[PDB]
Amino acid sequence: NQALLRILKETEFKKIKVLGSGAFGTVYKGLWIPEGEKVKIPVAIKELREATSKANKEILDEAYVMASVDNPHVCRLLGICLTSTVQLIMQLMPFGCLLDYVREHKDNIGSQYLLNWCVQIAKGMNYLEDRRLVHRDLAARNVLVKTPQHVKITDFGVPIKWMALESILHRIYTHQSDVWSYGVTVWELMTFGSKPYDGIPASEISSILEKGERLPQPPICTIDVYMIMRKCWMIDADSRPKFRELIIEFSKMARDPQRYLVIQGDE
Ligand SMILES: *CCC(=O)Nc1cc(-c2c[nH]c3ncnc(Nc4ccc(CN5C(=O)c6ccccc6C5=O)cc4)c23)ccc1OCCO
Repeated sequence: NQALLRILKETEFKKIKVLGSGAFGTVYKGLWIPEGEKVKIPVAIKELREATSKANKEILDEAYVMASVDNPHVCRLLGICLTSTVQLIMQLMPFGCLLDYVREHKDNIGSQYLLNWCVQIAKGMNYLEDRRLVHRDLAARNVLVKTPQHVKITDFGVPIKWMALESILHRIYTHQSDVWSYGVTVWELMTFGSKPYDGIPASEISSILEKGERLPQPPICTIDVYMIMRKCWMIDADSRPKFRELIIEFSKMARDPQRYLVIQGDE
């Protein structure tokens, strides 16, 4: 349905505070105040940087897809405002991005939380695959925390250190290159937000991968968890797991979390 996407008037939303900013734009915490309603809805508003040159119809075409996603672990576009800039409106995710959440809360994050996040991210990615949507930038920074045990993928619709080798070398992006990025994302979570290949120039990463080197086993990970991660980083894209398999395997591990992760204080 085109009814799934609200075209917002400028009076219908208000930017109140800054949530974050970067080269691509600024995200604000604000309020959606729909006309003819009696409510004020907390939202996040991303204002993209103004472009010197796509056409409004093509933008709306893409926005409709983002408004059509229907899965508890993928963000949905609630509204759009087209002016000199593109502004994207979606529900506020009050706990912020998962990367910063895990860094801030590391001393209080247990194994069942970690494995549940892995399940949820795999479910959202499997949904994108069912919709034939390749993400291209999955990373812990692009998972948002609605509540501590409800997360959602965002930032879809160059991150060399998350990229599959065939994306770096040949600009090939597929669901299987997203699986590589998923493995790096899991590595970020299991290290409580460490930086992959910290301090290594982006242009050196392909030679690391070519030589057969990979991100190291996080101390908390048992062999079965690290083996899943390593399988996501096979050179042969079709030898990597599928997201539907990752759901099954991490769901199994989340049923016995102390078997699969050994966290600070475990015996
Ligand atoms: C990890 C560092 C970080 O990202 N910080 C950071 C957090 C936020 C942030 C905090 N709470 C938020 N709630 C909701 N949304 C955002 N951010 C956000 C991201 C993307 C978009 C644009 N957008 C959509 O609207 C949409 C809809 C469907 C599918 C995909 C998308 C989509 O990508 C809007 C809002 C929250 C904001 C900014 C932050 O810092 C950024 C620079 O590090």
